[PDB]
Amino acid sequence: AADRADILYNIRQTSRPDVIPTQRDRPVAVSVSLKFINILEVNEITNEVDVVFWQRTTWSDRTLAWDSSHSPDQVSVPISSLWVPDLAAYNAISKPEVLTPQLARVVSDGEVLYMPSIRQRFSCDVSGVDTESGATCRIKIGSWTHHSREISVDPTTENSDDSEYFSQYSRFEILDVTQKKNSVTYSCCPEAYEDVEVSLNFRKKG
Amino acid sequence: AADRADILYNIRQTSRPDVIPTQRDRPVAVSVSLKFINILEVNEITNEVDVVFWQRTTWSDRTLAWDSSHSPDQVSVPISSLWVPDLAAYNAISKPEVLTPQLARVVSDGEVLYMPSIRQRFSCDVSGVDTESGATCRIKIGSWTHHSREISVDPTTENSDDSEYFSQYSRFEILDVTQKKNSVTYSCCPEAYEDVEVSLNFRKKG
Amino acid sequence: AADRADILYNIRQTSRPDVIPTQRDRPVAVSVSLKFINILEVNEITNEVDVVFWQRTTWSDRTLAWDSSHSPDQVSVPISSLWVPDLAAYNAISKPEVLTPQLARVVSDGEVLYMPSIRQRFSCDVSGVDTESGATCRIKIGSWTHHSREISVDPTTENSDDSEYFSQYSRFEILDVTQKKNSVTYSCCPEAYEDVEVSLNFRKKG
Amino acid sequence: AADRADILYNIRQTSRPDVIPTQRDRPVAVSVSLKFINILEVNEITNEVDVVFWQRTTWSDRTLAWDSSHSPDQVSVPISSLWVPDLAAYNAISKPEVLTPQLARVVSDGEVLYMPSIRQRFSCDVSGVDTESGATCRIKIGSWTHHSREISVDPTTENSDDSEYFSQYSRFEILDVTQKKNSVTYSCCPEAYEDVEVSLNFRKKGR
Amino acid sequence: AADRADILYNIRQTSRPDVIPTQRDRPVAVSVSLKFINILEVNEITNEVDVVFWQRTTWSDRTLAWDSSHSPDQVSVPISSLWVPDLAAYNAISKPEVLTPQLARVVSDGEVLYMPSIRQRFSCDVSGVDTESGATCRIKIGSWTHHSREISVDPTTENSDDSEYFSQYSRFEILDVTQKKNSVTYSCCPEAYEDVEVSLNFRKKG
Ligand SMILES: N=C1NCCN1Cc1ccc(Cl)nc1
Ligand SMILES: N=C1NCCN1Cc1ccc(Cl)nc1
Ligand SMILES: N=C1NCCN1Cc1ccc(Cl)nc1
Ligand SMILES: N=C1NCCN1Cc1ccc(Cl)nc1
Ligand SMILES: N=C1NCCN1Cc1ccc(Cl)nc1
Repeated sequence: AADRADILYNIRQTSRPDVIPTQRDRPVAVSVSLKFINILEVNEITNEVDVVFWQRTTWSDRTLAWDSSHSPDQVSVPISSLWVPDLAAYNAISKPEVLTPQLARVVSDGEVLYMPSIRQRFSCDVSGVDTESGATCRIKIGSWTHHSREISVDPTTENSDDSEYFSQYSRFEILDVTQKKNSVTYSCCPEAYEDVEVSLNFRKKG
Repeated sequence: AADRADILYNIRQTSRPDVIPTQRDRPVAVSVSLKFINILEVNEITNEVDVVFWQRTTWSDRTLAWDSSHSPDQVSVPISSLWVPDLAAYNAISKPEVLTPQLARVVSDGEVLYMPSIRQRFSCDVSGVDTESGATCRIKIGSWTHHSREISVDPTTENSDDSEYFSQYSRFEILDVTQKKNSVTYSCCPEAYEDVEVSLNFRKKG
Repeated sequence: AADRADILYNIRQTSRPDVIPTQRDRPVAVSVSLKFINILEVNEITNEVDVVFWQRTTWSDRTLAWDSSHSPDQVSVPISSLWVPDLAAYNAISKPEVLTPQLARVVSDGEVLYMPSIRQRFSCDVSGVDTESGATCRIKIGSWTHHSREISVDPTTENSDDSEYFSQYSRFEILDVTQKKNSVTYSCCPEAYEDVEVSLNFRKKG
Repeated sequence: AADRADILYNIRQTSRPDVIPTQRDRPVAVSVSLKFINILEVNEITNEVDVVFWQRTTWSDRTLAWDSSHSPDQVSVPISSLWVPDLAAYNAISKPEVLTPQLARVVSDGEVLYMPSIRQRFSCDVSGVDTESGATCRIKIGSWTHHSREISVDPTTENSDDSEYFSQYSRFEILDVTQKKNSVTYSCCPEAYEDVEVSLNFRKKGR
Repeated sequence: AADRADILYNIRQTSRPDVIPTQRDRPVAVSVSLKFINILEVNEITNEVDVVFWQRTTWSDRTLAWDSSHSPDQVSVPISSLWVPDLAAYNAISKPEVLTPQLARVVSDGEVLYMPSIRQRFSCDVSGVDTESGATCRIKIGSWTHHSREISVDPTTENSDDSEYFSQYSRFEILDVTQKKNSVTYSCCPEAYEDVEVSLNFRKKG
C-alpha cells in the first residue's frame, strides 16, 4: 500500500528519459490532436500566423506501470522525468512557447498523457482569411528523429467541438478543423516519417 | 532549540517538491487572490491586455511542519525546495513573467504563502475600455493537471481596496474586481477541474 | 597562510544561500544606493521609462569572515554561492537585465558588496519631462519576503555629483536625485516591510 | 543481447562531449549541407535576411561503435551526451534559434547525424532580390575553434531539389543553391580554418 | 603518454573557475582588443548603435599548464571549466549576445585565448555618422570587480587591417580604430579599475 511519494520514487528509478519505450520491435504509437484556443496575429502578406493550442499527446510506456491495487492509480509527473516523443511542427517558424506547467499524467497501467498549451508561429496559407470561405492553415507535426518503425503518429479519435475551447474574444473564428495522418519518405533519409496534418479553416470575424 | 539553518535543512530532508501533499484522500486546498498592480497595454481591436498583479497563493503542507517552541516560526524558502500547485491562467497568451524573487514563506505549522508579482498578457473582453462603464476582463486560473479531488481552488475573501496597490500612473483605473469559484468538466477529460475567475472592470482615465 | 582558492572553497562550504544571516534577534542591515548611468526610452503618454543604474548593495555575513592576517583580504565571489537580500523594485514592469558579471566582493570581516549595473523598465511619473522643471520618477526597492525584523534597508549617499557617471550621450539629463527611507505595512500581511525610495528628477536635454 | 537502454547508457558512459574524437593524428571530417525551409525576412536596404534551414551535419566517432548483431544499430541521442563540432556561421547576426528537438542519430558503426532546423539572421548580399536573377546570399559555416588539422569540413553532394523542403508559402523562391569549401588563414591566427560557403540565389515572387 | 581526454581531465581537476590565477602577488595581465565584424542598427537620434565584434581576450593561467613533450600542446575547452576575466562594457545597454560556441583555446604553457563574436548595443557618440569625417563611438571595457592590483587590461596594438573581418555588406564602413588604456577610481570604491577604450570611427557608405 504505497502512497504518491513511493509511486514517484519508483518512476525515477525505472524511467529512462532518453530511452524510447518500444515493445519488442513495434513502434511506440503516439496520438496527437490539437485543440485550438486562439489565433492571435495573422499576416496575409507574409503568410504567417500565431496560434495557441493544446497539444494532446498520449502514448504507453510499460516501464512506468505500477501496482495500484491499494494505492493512487494516477499521478502528475514532470516531463523531465519521462520519455516524451520528440515531436516538432515542420512549418513552425518559432520555438514552441509552452505556457503551462510541464507535467504529464501517468496511469498505473503506463498510459501517459501530456497536453501542454502552446503558442507558436507558423508559415502557412493565409490567403483569403478576409473572405467568407476563409483561409486554411495546415500544420504538420511528427517525430523529428524517429521514423515509422520506432514512432507512429495518428489523429486522436476524439472529435470535440472544433472551438469548444476556442476564445470567443479572438478577432477570428474557426470555420472547421480536419486532421489527416501521413507517412512520408524524404530524399534526405531512407526511412519514412509519420506526421499528422491539421487543417485550420478560419476567417476574420464580421 | 534549532535555528533558521536547521529549519531549512530539515525541509530539504522531508519536502517532496514533486509530490502533492494530500492529507487522507482529500484535495489540497489552495487559495488564489489577485491584487492588481498595473494595466500596461490594452488593445480593444485585438482584445488583449497586459497586466501586473500579485498572485497571493496559500495552501498547507504538513510535511514541512517543525517545532517552533524554541526557534523561529517562519522562514523564506525558494519555491524550488517546495511542492507548489501547478496553476495556470487559461486565457493567458504569454508565459508569466515573475518580477520578484521566487521565495515562499513557510510557517511552522505547515502553512505556505507564495505571492509573486506577475506581468502577463491575456486574451479577454476589452470592449468598452474607453467608456464610463469600462471593459470587463475575466482571468481564469486553476490547476493545469490536478483535478477537483486532488486540488481545489477558492477565492480569498480578503477585505481590502481593489486599487489599494494599483499604480496611480497607469493610463487606466480599476472600477471593480470580483472573484468567483468554478468547477468544470471538459469534453477532453473525465474528471473535473476547478478554477477561480477574476473579473477586472477597468477603463481609461478621463 | 591561505590563498584565494582556500578562501573561496571555504566560503562555498560555509555560506548558505538560502539562509538569511541574521545575528541574534536583530535584522540584517542592508544598504542600498542607486547611481544612474542612462535614461534610454521615456514615454510620457504611458508613464514608462527605461533606466540603467548601478545598485550598490552592502550587508554583513560574519560567518563568512576569516583570519586574513596571513592571506588575501578580499575575494570576488559569484552571488549564487552567497546569500543575497531578496530585493525587488515594487514599481518595475520588467525583470532586471543585469549587464555586469554577477560577482560580489567579500571582505575578510564578512562585509559583502554587490554592485550590478542594471537596465530595467519602470512605471512612474513621467509628466513634465519636456519642461524646464522636468519629471520626477520615483523608484521603490525593498525586501520582497523579509519583514522589518529580518531585513532592514537604508539609503547610502556619496559625496559626488549625481551625474558623475551619467551618459553624456543620453537624450536626457539629471536635475537631481534624493533617497528617502520607509516602513510600509500592507493589509496583506501583519508585519511591516522597509523600502528605499529613490527620486529621479530628469528632463529631455535642451 | 542488447536493447536501446544498454546502448544509450554505454554511449553516455564512453562519449566525451568536451573531447574532439580525432583518430590517430588526422582531423575529424565533418560534412555540412543546408536544406532551406523558408526565407522570412529580407531587407535589401540593410542587407539582412531571416532564414530557416536544416543544418545537416555528419561525422564519425569510432569509440561509439557497438556490435549490432544482436541489437539495434541506430538510436536517437541528446546532443548534450555527445561531442559535436563547434560550427558557427561567420556572417550570422543572431544566435541560431534551434526549432527542433536537440537529438542526434548514432549508428552502430559510430557514424553520427545531427540535423537541427534552425532559424537565424544573416548579413549577406540582398541586392537584386526583386530582379529576375535575384539576390545571392552567401552563408559561411565552419568550426569556430578547431583549425584544419583538427576539423575539416566538406559539402555533401545534395544532388536533389533545392526547394524540396522549401515552404510554398514563402514570399520568396529559390533559384539555385551551390556549396564550395575554403581553407582560410586570417592574420589573427597562425593555423588555417576550413569552412563551407553556401550560396543561396533567391528572389521575391511576382503577383 | 597523454591525449586530449587526459589533458581535459587534468584541467577539470586543478582548474578553479572561481579563482583568479594571480602569479605571486602580481595582477593577471589581460589583453583585450576588438575586431569589428559589422555595424547594424545606428540611431543618431538616441546615440545608440548595434555592433558585432570578436572580443579577443588573452591571459595566462599556470594552473592549466602541462607537459606537451609527447602530447597535443593546445585544446579547445568550454569556458565553464576555466577562470575567465570578468570584463564588462560600461556603456553597453544590453547583455552581450554571444553568437559563437563558448570555447577557449588553452596552450600547454597555460596561455589562454577566448575570442567570442558578440552582438551588443552601446550608448555612444553617433553624431556625424552621415558626414565624411563620420561618427566616433567609444567603447569602454574593463574588469568589473577586480582592481588594478588583481587585473590589468592592456590593448593589443597589432597591425591588422581595421576591416579585415568587417562585413562588406554593412551600410557602414570603418574609417579608423584607436585604443587607449585607463585606470579609474570610482567614488564607490577605494581601488582603481583599469579599462581599455576602443574608439570606433565609422560612417554611412557614400
Ligand atoms: N523528421 C524528419 N523527416 C526527414 C528529416 N527529418 C529530420 C531529422 C531526422 C534525423 C535527424 Cl538525426 N535529424 C533530423
Ligand atoms: N486543466 C485542464 N482542464 C481541462 C484540460 N486541462 C489541462 C491538462 C490536464 C491534464 C494534463 Cl496531463 N495536461 C493538461
Ligand atoms: N514585501 C511585500 N510586498 C508586497 C507583499 N509583501 C510581503 C510578502 C510576504 C510573504 C511573501 Cl511569500 N511574499 C511577500
Ligand atoms: N574560426 C576562426 N578563424 C579565425 C578566428 N576564429 C575564431 C576563434 C579561434 C580561436 C578561439 Cl579561442 N576563439 C575564436
Ligand atoms: N568596475 C566598476 N564599475 C563601477 C564599480 N566598479 C567596481 C566594483 C567593485 C566591487 C563590486 Cl562588488 N562591483 C564593482
